[PDB]
Amino acid sequence: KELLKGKKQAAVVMLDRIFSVLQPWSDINLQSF
Repeated sequence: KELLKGKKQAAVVMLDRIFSVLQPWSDINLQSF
């Protein structure tokens, strides 16, 4: 269950990372998203 919680934490850090990718608004940024 601890590995699942670590996977969830890595998932939400990855989601925050791709939200930081979409922080500047451009076509290349959304294509990379």
